[PDB]
Amino acid sequence: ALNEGQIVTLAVDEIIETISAITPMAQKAKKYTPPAASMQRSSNTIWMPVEQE
Amino acid sequence: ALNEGQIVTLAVDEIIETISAITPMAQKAKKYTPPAASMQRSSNTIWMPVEQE
Repeated sequence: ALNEGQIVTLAVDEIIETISAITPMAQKAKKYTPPAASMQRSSNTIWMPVEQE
Repeated sequence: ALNEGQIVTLAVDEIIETISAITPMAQKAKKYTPPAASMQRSSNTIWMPVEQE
């Protein structure tokens, strides 16, 4: 028989992909970026009017 | 009657073709071949990284 040094190999190239998550709600909801310079002086707040009745 | 020499006939090229088998699962399965030299000095074992979280 052949008795020799043993090694432990790891295959960094082959990764066992396990998880795949979808994010539809964050894609449907709209994104807005108010001007940062005005946001800083306000408390990071914008006020929007509501439709009048 | 007619006592003459007898023969035994084997239709060699006429095989009966009794079996048909199919292999779906091993066809659908992945097939991996690591480097052989590194495999020998391991216990025929490779470690594979899992996707990080």
